[PDB]
Amino acid sequence: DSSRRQYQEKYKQVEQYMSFHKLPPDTRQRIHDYYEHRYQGKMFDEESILGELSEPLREEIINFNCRKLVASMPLFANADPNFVTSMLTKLRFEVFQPGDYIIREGTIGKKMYFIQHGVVSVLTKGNKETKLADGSYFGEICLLTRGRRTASVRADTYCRLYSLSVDNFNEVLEEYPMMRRAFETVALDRLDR
Amino acid sequence: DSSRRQYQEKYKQVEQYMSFHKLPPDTRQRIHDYYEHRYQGKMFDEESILGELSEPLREEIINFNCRKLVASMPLFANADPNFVTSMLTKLRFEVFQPGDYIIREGTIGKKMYFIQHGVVSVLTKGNKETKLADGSYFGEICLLTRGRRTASVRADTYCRLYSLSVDNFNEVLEEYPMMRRAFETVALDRLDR
Amino acid sequence: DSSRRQYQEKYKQVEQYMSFHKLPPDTRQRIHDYYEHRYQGKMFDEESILGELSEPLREEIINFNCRKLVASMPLFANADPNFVTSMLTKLRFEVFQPGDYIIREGTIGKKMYFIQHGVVSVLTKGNKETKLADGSYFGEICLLTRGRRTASVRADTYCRLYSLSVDNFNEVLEEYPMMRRAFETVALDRLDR
Amino acid sequence: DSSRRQYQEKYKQVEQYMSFHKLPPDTRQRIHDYYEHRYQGKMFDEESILGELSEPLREEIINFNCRKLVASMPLFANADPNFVTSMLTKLRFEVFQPGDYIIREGTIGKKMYFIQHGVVSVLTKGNKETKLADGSYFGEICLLTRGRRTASVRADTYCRLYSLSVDNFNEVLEEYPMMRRAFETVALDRLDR
Ligand SMILES: Nc1nc2c(ncn2[C@@H]2O[C@@H]3COP(=O)(O)O[C@H]3[C@H]2O)c(=O)[nH]1
Ligand SMILES: Nc1nc2c(ncn2[C@@H]2O[C@@H]3COP(=O)(O)O[C@H]3[C@H]2O)c(=O)[nH]1
Ligand SMILES: Nc1nc2c(ncn2[C@@H]2O[C@@H]3COP(=O)(O)O[C@H]3[C@H]2O)c(=O)[nH]1
Ligand SMILES: Nc1nc2c(ncn2[C@@H]2O[C@@H]3COP(=O)(O)O[C@H]3[C@H]2O)c(=O)[nH]1
Ligand SMILES: Nc1nc2c(ncn2[C@@H]2O[C@@H]3COP(=O)(O)O[C@H]3[C@H]2O)c(=O)[nH]1
Ligand SMILES: Nc1nc2c(ncn2[C@@H]2O[C@@H]3COP(=O)(O)O[C@H]3[C@H]2O)c(=O)[nH]1
Ligand SMILES: Nc1nc2c(ncn2[C@@H]2O[C@@H]3COP(=O)(O)O[C@H]3[C@H]2O)c(=O)[nH]1
Ligand SMILES: Nc1nc2c(ncn2[C@@H]2O[C@@H]3COP(=O)(O)O[C@H]3[C@H]2O)c(=O)[nH]1
Repeated sequence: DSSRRQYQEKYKQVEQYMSFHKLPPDTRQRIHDYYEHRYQGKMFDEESILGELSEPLREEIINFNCRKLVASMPLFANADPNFVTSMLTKLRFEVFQPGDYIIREGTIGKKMYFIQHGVVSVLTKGNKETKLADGSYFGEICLLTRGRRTASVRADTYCRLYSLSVDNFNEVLEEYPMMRRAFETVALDRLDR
Repeated sequence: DSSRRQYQEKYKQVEQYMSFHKLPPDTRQRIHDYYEHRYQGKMFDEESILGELSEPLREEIINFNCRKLVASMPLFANADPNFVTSMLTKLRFEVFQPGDYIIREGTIGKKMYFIQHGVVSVLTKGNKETKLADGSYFGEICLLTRGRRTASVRADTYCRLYSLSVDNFNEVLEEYPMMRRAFETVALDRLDR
Repeated sequence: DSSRRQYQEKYKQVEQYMSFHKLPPDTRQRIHDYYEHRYQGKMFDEESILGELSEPLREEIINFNCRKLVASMPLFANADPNFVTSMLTKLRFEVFQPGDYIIREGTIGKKMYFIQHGVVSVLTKGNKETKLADGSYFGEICLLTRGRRTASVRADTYCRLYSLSVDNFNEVLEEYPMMRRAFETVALDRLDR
Repeated sequence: DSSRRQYQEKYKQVEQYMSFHKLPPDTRQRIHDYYEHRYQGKMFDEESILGELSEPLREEIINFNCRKLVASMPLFANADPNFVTSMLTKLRFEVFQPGDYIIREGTIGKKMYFIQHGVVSVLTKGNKETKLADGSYFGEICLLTRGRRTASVRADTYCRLYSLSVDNFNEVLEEYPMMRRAFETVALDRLDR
């Protein structure tokens, strides 16, 4: 753990930031708890390690680290393993906090999200909200037809998510375009209900 | 206060540069004062801190940091908080010196500006000068017309500004179509006199 | 050698990485081995240095550095000195392990490959496997017709390769268009066989 | 100045690179010498200093820094001074050596060059050499006709050049369409002689 050092070195930097801007005690509570959930004691340049290795090693390594997330992922557990690997290599780990608006209706959407751990409300205007939890995913609609978000999605609890940007989503469905209808169908169901 | 030391250390290399170049006394006094006024003893990797946090937190922090600018701005007076946040996250801090031309008539423009603090004169070939100060904005005409600057704008005092690029303007206005009218109105009234 | 130390220090970071993710013994051995072949005890910023020099110097160097690769290389010998220089400057060094799939049939190809040192099996579906080594190249067919990979290519031994992106490939034949044919020629004997 | 430090540190790193790849004594001499001419014992990060100041300061600094260059150029003689500034802020300093081909005929050009100090020979397949020096420029033809290099341009002496990319070139001219014609004039003159 020299990555224990970094966490502290970098959190010291954030306390001087909060100081300098005199953020209210609540806000500092949030920043601090987030930072704890997100880095969980440690900071490292994961991407620059993987950057140093071959593509196959990256793929092996990523598959190991994510075999749990995958088995617990309806859409991956079931799919061609190569599609899975390619999706996995493009996933960015993200944390959100109770009450956070992950997607705001009307926005232009740049990411879509996968639920590793957490619960989330999907709020459309005029109707009862619905929920999504571990295993599900949202935000694919705007990725399919560039466009304004169709619903707001608010974290109901701490959420550990993996995002996928619009470019990477496109890159992947270019690689595995047989997999686009699978997202289209889901978009479609969601849009009529 | 490593921020304090970073500021003495960075101004040292600026002291280096000025020397290796024989910068006239006048110039080097403008640079030093600029430096003092813009960094004010403190030099830190703020964007690097902000980048370690979630979007929701960047929003909460920015909204707090800027609550006084927002308060001083007729444009945000009665508006959707999300529109406001959206605007804030795309503004960039700038500082100009007495005498500086922030905008020249007849030029291609891709930036507008929101005055946080200071006083600016608006010059038009053939007319009386007017002035603008805390809370106002300028350079929206060009962003609307996509043509050229219809007037020059010169700082009368040290100005603390927040610029906003045309791409950013249009994106925000895409998400918040109703706010396009606010800018047209102010532009037109400005042009009707 | 100061950049012996680099290798030695960065690898310790690779060590913390494998520990943190509890990677299988076989995976760790594989990484240890890859990192050993790829860097040979020595890590330093190449890009950063060639970056500091003029283009003509960069070219004087790459030509010298790679004369033995060029010698080994049939397509180069009878080609323009300038074509050879322009290709070298776009080549990226990449290492594969025994067993690694370099190219997988059916994938979208964005790269082709020249073999400094390696042996590689070429496996077309339901018919006789073939090999390629030092001097040879593969992955050309795809960059030629912007379609899918017509064979898989697996690495028999450690493979020291120089890759070349589609954009880059395109760039160069658009400059020396005489030279496209050479690839087309080697592509077509391969397709009909 | 730790920029005398940087220089040594960065130059020590070139040496290790040179030893490592075992470059013939002549190649080493040219590297060594380029480096001395290009950096002249000092290494700092210009771009990041100017990067910490306002646009009007950059413009004042540059206009000073380049008054001889400007003085030296017929082009800039009776030019709208805001156009000179616009050109100036987009020039990148470059060094070349006796014998360097700055431009090879037939290549696809993406830059043009303004001679600060140096003599260059201009070679046309068939015709006789001519020479350009302090205060002249070359490379514009390709920029005006997004096409091939109509001539080679080799350096007779050490040259201190300022290059302008086609993007910046097309931007300055978008801003100043009048000026595209000063360039066409010379281009045509040079083509028809
Ligand atoms: N703790 C931590 N995780 C990171 C960092 N950068 C990327 N990650 C990844 O985010 C993942 C979150 O879940 P894990 O604890 O499995 O492993 C983590 C890493 O693979 C970092 O700086 N700290
Ligand atoms: N419109 C809509 N979106 C839903 C529903 N249930 C889940 N979602 C997700 O909420 C997301 C909000 O942003 P997108 O429009 O990008 O994609 C939407 C869907 O992925 C639903 O019933 N209607
Ligand atoms: N003083 C200072 N401010 C910075 C720096 N980098 C970014 N900033 C931001 O610029 C802002 C200027 O206005 P504030 O004083 O409100 O807060 C400042 C910071 O939010 C820096 O290096 N020094
Ligand atoms: N033309 C004009 N512009 C004004 C006036 N008062 C303020 N401005 C601002 O000055 C700006 C000059 O740049 P723009 O034409 O982009 O946008 C203009 C307006 O935002 C005015 O009375 N006339
Ligand atoms: N050791 C090392 N070599 C590199 C790197 N990037 C590019 N290279 C080059 O790739 C070359 C492969 O063969 P060599 O080991 O002879 O020399 C190597 C370097 O010139 C790097 O990060 N480390
Ligand atoms: N189709 C085919 N490709 C071959 C053969 N031998 C080598 N290759 C190479 O294998 C590569 C696989 O990827 P590509 O189809 O792009 O390009 C192919 C060729 O360069 C062969 O017998 N048939
Ligand atoms: N010494 C040095 N000069 C640089 C560097 N980057 C840009 N330059 C500029 O290159 C210019 C060459 O001519 P001058 O010596 O007048 O001024 C020099 C600097 O402004 C660098 O890294 N080191
Ligand atoms: N064709 C031509 N080019 C010249 C002559 N004198 C100078 N040049 C420069 O040489 C340059 C080579 O690159 P370009 O063709 O882009 O632009 C050309 C001119 O700017 C000349 O007499 N004929």
